[PDB]
Amino acid sequence: DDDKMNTAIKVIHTLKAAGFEAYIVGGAVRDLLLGKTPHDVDVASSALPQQVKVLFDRTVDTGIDHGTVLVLLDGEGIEVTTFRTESSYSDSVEFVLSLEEDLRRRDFTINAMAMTEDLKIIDPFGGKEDLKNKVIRAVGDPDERFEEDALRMLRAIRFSGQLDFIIDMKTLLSIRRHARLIRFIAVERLKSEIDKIFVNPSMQKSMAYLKDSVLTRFLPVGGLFEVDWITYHTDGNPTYGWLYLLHQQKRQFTDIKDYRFSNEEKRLIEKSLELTALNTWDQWTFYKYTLKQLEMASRVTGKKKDLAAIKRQLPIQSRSELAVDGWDLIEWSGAKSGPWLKVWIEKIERLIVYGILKNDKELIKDWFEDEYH
Repeated sequence: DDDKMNTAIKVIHTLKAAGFEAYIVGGAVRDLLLGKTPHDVDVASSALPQQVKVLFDRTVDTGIDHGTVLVLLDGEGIEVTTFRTESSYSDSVEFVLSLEEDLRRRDFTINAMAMTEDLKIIDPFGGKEDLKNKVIRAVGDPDERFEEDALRMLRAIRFSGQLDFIIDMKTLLSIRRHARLIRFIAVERLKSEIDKIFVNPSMQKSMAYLKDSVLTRFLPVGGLFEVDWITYHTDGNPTYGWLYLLHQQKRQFTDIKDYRFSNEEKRLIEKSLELTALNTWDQWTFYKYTLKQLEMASRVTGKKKDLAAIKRQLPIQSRSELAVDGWDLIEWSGAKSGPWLKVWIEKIERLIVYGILKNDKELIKDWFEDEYH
């Protein structure tokens, strides 16, 4: 935020005092020229990774093989990457000696700018003009950029909504010709880009481009993204886009399971879908489902109830508060432990959640001894 750019300027100054070239590069330059505050600030340098580690007290060496060292300084983290090009196999990183060799194989012209310590902008590919005209355009030959990393095709879509830009005609036609190549991309990278689209502004533009680019033809279950997105308003959670997608089509979670959801995200989607299929919600509904599930289900169905208050006013919040357990029932019934205990604990739990039976051991005992015997 208010400290990342300053810290990167310090990093650059330190790299240059050791005789290396260093520049701000990529998204930070784009954001600076748009008048936004960069979320990430990357530095490109002639220094190799181990030479960066010599110059800074605290570094994180995860991306070393790819040329990247994270520098920890003044409470920020600045990625320092040696000049490099990378290529993706259908199943490779090459360090280079000049900045321009690095820049000419980046994805889009607005991401292929560098800025010096003295605020001079190095813009070999017209990023400044494309930024002013709000155009996402591939650097150089779009066919080549997309053959290098087919995920860039979907990233163009994501950028169009993130920035409210159009996609350059030649670039878009190239995506259409190469959309088949999306099949080689790990579904985790695909899901990460789609999650961004779902929470970004102008997502209806992004979704139209997704279909227009032919990507929906070849994405995993890609045709499912061609719903009417007019009613969609993000709540800041990408999961709500996937739920909105399924709800519009009356489809179930299994239809999108190729994207490898976490067990938590899968549960939120399924339990929310179950809620949208329930005709009436009562105290049991608010007791058994989480508030996040009730809220997401209400959002896709357009309701605007005060869900938190209904849940808050139930007699109890969870099984933890129940005043009896299966061992009480074993005592009172004189029967051996078995699956029957779950049936009868739930009977008692329902009577308590509906406020019929008091949550009190002796009163539950009185009720149980009457109903069981």
